[PDB]
Amino acid sequence: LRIKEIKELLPPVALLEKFPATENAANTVAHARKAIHKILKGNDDRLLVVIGPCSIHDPVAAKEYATRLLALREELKDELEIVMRVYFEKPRTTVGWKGLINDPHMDNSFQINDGLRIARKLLLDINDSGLPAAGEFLDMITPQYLADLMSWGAIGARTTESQVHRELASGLSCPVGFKNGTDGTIKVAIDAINAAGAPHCFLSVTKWGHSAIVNTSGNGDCHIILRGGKEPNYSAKHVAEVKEGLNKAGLPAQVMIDFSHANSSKQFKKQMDVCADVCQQIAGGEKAIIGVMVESHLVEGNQSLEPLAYGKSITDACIGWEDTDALLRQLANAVKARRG
Amino acid sequence: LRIKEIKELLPPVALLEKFPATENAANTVAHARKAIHKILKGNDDRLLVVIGPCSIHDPVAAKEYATRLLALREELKDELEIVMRVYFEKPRTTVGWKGLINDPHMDNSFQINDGLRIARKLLLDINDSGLPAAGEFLDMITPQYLADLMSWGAIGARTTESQVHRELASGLSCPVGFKNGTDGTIKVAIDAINAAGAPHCFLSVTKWGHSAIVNTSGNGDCHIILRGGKEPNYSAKHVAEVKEGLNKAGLPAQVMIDFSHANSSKQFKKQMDVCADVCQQIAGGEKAIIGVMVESHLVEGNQSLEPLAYGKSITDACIGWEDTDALLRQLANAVKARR
Amino acid sequence: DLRIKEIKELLPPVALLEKFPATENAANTVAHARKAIHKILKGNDDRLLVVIGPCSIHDPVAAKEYATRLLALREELKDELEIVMRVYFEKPRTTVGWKGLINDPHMDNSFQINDGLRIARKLLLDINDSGLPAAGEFLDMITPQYLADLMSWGAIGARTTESQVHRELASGLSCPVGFKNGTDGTIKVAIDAINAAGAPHCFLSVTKWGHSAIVNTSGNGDCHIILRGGKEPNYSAKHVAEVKEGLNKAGLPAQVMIDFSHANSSKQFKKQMDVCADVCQQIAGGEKAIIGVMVESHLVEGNQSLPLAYGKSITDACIGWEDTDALLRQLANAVKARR
Amino acid sequence: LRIKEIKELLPPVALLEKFPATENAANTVAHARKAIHKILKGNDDRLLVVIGPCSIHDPVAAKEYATRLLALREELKDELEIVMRVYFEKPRTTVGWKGLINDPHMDNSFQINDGLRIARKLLLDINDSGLPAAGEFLDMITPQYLADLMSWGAIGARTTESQVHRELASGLSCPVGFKNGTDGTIKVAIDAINAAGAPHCFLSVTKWGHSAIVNTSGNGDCHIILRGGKEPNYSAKHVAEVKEGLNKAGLPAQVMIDFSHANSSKQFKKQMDVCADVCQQIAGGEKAIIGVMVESHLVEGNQSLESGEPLAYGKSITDACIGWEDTDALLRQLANAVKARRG
Ligand SMILES: [Mn+2]
Ligand SMILES: [Mn+2]
Ligand SMILES: [Mn+2]
Ligand SMILES: [Mn+2]
Repeated sequence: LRIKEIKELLPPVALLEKFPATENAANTVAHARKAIHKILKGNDDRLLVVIGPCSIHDPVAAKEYATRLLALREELKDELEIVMRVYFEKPRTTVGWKGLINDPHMDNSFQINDGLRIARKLLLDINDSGLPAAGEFLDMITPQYLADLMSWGAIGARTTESQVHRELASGLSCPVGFKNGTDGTIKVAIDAINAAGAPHCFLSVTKWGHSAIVNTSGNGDCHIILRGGKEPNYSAKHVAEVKEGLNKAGLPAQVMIDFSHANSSKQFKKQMDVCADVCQQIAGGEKAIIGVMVESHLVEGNQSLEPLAYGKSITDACIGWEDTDALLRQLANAVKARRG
Repeated sequence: LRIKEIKELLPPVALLEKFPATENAANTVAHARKAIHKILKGNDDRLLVVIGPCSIHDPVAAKEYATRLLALREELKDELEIVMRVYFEKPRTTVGWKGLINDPHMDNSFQINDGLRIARKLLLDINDSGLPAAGEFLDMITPQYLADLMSWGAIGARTTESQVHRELASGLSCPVGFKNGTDGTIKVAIDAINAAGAPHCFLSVTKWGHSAIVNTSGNGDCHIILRGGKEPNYSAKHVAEVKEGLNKAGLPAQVMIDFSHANSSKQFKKQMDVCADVCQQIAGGEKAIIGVMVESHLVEGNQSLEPLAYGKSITDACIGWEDTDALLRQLANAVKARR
Repeated sequence: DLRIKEIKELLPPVALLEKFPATENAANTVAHARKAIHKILKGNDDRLLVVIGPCSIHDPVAAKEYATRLLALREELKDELEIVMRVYFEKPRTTVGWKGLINDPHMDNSFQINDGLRIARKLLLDINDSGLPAAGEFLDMITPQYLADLMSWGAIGARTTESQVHRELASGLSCPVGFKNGTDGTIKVAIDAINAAGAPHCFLSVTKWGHSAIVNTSGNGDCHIILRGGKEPNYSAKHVAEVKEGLNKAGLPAQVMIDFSHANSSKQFKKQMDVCADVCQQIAGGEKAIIGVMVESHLVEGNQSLPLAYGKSITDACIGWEDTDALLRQLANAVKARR
Repeated sequence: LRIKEIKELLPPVALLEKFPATENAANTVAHARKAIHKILKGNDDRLLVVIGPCSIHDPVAAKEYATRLLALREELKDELEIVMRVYFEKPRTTVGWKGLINDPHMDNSFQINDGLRIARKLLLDINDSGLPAAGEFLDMITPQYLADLMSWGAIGARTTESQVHRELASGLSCPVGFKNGTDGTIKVAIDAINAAGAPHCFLSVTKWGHSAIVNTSGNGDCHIILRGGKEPNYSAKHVAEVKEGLNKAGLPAQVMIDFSHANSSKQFKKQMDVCADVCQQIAGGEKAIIGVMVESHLVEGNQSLESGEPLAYGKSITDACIGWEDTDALLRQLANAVKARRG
């Protein structure tokens, strides 16, 4: 057999019981999800900004980052709907650290039970403070432990074509963004949007930790995320091609632009160059750009695991706080312009 | 909330107790795995052939096929290691019938518990008769119900890059084939193979239907499956590149070619052409092609979902049985030649 | 977990119900018998319920024969007797010792409980499928889910009649239940139990899926006392009179079942024939209160402490098959006379 | 089926995760269990005293009671090992309220999940303050939710002869007292102690709320509790018969004497008469009485839920209890008797 060991996993209700959502958290989640729906509908011209660390690996710095982001979110709330990237799971090209839930101690001890406790506790505190959270829904089982605290979800580029993740999205209570494929393929995401908007029936694990059959109603709050492929795809030239591609599919012509990953050619400072370009489209009148995604942290760049520096990514390189404050105002100014 | 209803699901242990493995089936799966391994390790010059319906949606028409294919398996056994495509789950481009397990009655009634019973019984019978089975591992929970009766599995083109599927593969007891991406990307498959060969720790459901933390050891019996992209990729040209690309990744230069889907340009008919070419390469001495995959049925073509025509696919179009017998012999001959 | 040495996996009830589902006949056997016993307890049938068989099942082979022999008599004496076979898989001990077939089927302290459950339900399904109803002591709180659907009548042991956990269980069983008087001979505990089991209860229990849950029961109106003796026998007309007045005072139907064995036969199997004579006279005399009896019989007579003599009890001593034939006929005549 | 409905039950881990033992709560339990073991082994001459309400029906009054009891626990600790009765499960003669866990709101809404949360939170608070807790282990599934916070347990008179309860005790991490039968029968408790001291294999539910097969090691920290029968059984005469009976069965010759229930002829103030008699036995040299049990509350007597009459605060809704004043005097008498025995 190829399975070496099987260990006990706390059931979702154990985490929900230990860390129940507070009234403030519940409100943060509810208002944030509606606000995003309004933007996706068209009843709102604000820009959805999902911004924060490539991955969370330290609750202390994540808490400090949340406090600074919250101030900006309130200050720029008339132009931006700021949601913090609180990613607990990371998809790897081959092998590597999978995130805080899978291995919180970052030493391959895989204390998943500690991971879930730490993750939910952090998620709860950020929402309770009034700051909404976004995360990638990669794993099929972890959602029951955290979904109630998520205001927006992302389906990775390596799983957007996966029926299992399209199924998951069809039952999620929050808006969902589907990234285009690693090679830059737009089709997989347009297809994913159609599929996740349709009712689904499949096997899942309940809040009680038991497998069951579930039926979903389909998720209408789904959109594409442009994150580049072999070449970047954030340009007006690409945004045009994608708007037409969505209409031809009978979907609203809307996109979220991730300034990182393939769009910045994996060099963190370039996210500022993508920002400038996108802000020109927005300020120019482009009303299809519904939101943006940015990899930001307290300190710029990154560091490897293979004692840590405070507030610096251990996964993808991020822009630092100074660039973050500036990028956010750039986006807000572009929004005030596109308005007129 | 976007969750309509939640219903009871029989735990794996319930399907295993009601439909246990017969001594035959148990040996039919074990021998086949050892054989497939033996081939991947280069201690066998035979060719793995994964052939059968795109999808199983009729145990009757399915049993007749298993019946006919089993003969050819014994007949062409010195050249070919024939394994039937017993696919219970299907990934759709957008939406559609997901397979026997998800909606066996094909009426969107989704009687999955009957689906699992029906599926494991059929799989058990085919295995009992001596014919190995293959399928695509799509779902993360269904594996516990059927895995003990699978001799080879495949990760779909749309899920080869998916970390949850590479995790699943690292813990499966049978050889696994990873299809190249829909656009034809080879790297996703090469990366999947390296990932699947390493140990993993993740969440999964046990035989008791309970989520748990699992540690796998990694699966070395993995390989790529060329299934085409924007353009077909079965020619000696693509094989040569993919052979070079594997070495770069420090992996054995071996491949499986699927004659259908993108390689046949979605024309079951064209599988015979692809067959010729592959036979030419094998006949020429190409020792890299360690296996092939063909989508066939009793009656060629395909139909869509009202009563249905018999033995005709309800998903991807397949070649009929006549072509199958000939195709299987074309391949067996090439093997003898290559030898 | 200081005093917990080990924890092992247990098959959920659905696993046993899936492997061994109840045949159409088995279900009919159970439904009719329960209905019949209900009719007798409601005083709308002058027949006598007769729970007879071994002290404990320890060999499916002998038990299947015993069952075949009894079925002949059940069909024969069917107009005066409602014969139900004692198929006891759990035995409560005074201190320690063998707890029965489910707990340790291999009778070698290997506690292969999962096997015990397979054997027990299979044997119980067989007996029922043939048309012979079954009776057993419900001792464990978790085993009922695996066998209850095949039980027509159940007993609560003298050592657990006063226990609230057993009274709750009884309140939700789908079959009639008999409560034995205390081991010291105390009647009140059984009277209190009938009243307790007749009311609705809410308590924790394990579902068919093997998960704990909150359960609400409706209450069981089909409960009655079983006179099994104490410091001395309590089967005489004098005791019967006293128990009937006791039941009336407690607002319960004045009826009883008399166990010819255990404390009433002073632990001497042969003495069961004497109790039979007495009870027969009572029934012949017009005693409508004696609604049933319980007898410990087997293929052969006696007891043997754990080769094993085939068809011989390994727990309490029983009367042989001949005395059994004589006993069942003696009872049927008495019933004929009463009527 | 006579099964009206089935509802979801939080698994033990959910309660354990929501209400984990604090360092002080875990220390209270480990120290109490060790202290009781020492008394049972005859390595300590103090008297174990399990005292408190017949049943817990109100967390507020339970905590006010625990504060007063803790003060005495600390003051008389040289003579007494005081443990509070925190009983969440009640076995009824026929039907009735089964305790806080089964029906916390005492109105037949049976909110068991809430009951479990309320019970464990109250137990954690009492243990964290340094006061150990005792309870009756009646139900087969509730133990997993609360056992880690129990320092001593009882098997009641109606279940001492039950195999499923003897099996449970054989696997419990705390010392366990077995009450004699309701009719006065001593043998069932002697057999129970012997049965519980042996390893067993049976079916139970895990902390994950799943049924499983379990193997226990046997529990050697078990003893008898004399609680009366048709006649009280606390007198020297009975204590001698029982010590001789345990000896004959090869068990330590020792007993806990419950001053209540049938030993007080169900007259709550008679517990004071039992106390006086037991104190004279202890002060006169009796060493085999290793513990006593007392039904005590803030206010004396009892009240009924079936009278519609509003509930008085700190007054039992099941068996009648002595009030606080008598409790303080009784505890001091016992400590004084122990001091006298030590001489
Ligand atoms: Mn990243
Ligand atoms: Mn296909
Ligand atoms: Mn017996
Ligand atoms: Mn009491």
